[PDB]
Amino acid sequence: QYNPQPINTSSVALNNDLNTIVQKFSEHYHDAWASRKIENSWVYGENWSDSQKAHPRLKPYNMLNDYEKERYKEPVRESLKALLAIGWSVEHSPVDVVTDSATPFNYNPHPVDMTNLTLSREMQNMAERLAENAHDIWAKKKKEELTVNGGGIHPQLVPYDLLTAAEKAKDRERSQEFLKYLQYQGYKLHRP
Ligand SMILES: [Cl-]
Ligand SMILES: [Cl-]
Repeated sequence: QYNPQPINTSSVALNNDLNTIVQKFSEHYHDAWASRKIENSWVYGENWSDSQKAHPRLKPYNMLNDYEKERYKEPVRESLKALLAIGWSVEHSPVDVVTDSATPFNYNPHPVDMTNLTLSREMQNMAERLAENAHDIWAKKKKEELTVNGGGIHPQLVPYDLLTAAEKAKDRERSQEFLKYLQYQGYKLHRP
């Protein structure tokens, strides 16, 4: 069938340096996410609405609650722990009016643009492994949720390789951008 089994991260604990890079990427990625949502005509609203394209997380990072910040930090932290777990080493060595009208918070996100940075084929492969792991983490949690509530189904409870590209996009994009951001910030990833 499908038995999601995330990477075993036993013993792996992030030190202050790697917690800091998780924090800095999370803030960067929030601004990249907000920039994309605003480009796609989303606006801030107190309650999330898919139909009305209103999103409560469309605020400056420092106005987010801890739940909101963890939407970024949790999967990023887990992807970094998974990389370490499988033996990789991590060496730290004008304002447009319609853009501004998307929120009442004078928020014009301008994250660093890493579209001109490239990833080796090896790092592209690693981003796919980390995205698959994010999917397995989600799937294991979802199966637990369904089972304790007496059963049920979910259309994305299939192996990562059976998801469509569109289904894979959120996790793939996060890991690709994280690996670019590590590169940008002067980290070197070394294979086992
Ligand atoms: Cl430390
Ligand atoms: Cl923070």
